[PDB]
Amino acid sequence: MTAVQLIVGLGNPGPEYDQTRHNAGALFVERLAHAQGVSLVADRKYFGLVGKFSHQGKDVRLLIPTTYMNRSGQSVAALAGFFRIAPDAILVAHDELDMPPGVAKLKTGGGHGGHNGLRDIIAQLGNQNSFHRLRLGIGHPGHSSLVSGYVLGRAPRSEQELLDTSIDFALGVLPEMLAGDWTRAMQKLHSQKA
Repeated sequence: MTAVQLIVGLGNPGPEYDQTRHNAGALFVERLAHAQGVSLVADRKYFGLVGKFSHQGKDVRLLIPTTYMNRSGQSVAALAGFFRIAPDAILVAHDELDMPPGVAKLKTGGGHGGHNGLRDIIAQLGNQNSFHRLRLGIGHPGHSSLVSGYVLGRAPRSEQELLDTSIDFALGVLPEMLAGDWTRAMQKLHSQKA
């Protein structure tokens, strides 16, 4: 029932982080911007890269924060407060240790389950966990202690391909996601296979 007004793709800025797994979110937004013909603008006001396109009579904004991951919430609150977008019109794309490459999933609400990007978003938005998430499988290294090194690495090529496939699947439910039909987007998405 609620149109999406903001899609955020999480990542770390900089060449040292480019192409790393923890930037899956931002890869998705970046593909989405390219497919939509949207330009993404270095906007210091929103501590990120911002673009917009028009969908069903409303501006949808795309955000890639350029704070570090752990401070993403600053970027998302600045944009969303400037524009008065409530959490429920926000979709955040992020890497997901709990699914393998090749798998994208959607979720509404819930915790951050250890993602410091989302945690920050959660704290910054006056503590609201009610935004939506596009979870992009990046696999898990199989030990809590290897997590930090893992999300910060570049996946081998098979895993990168399969992340890219999950991104193409995700983009196939763009119409359902922009409209806010999470159930249908879930039905279609969660029925694809990489």
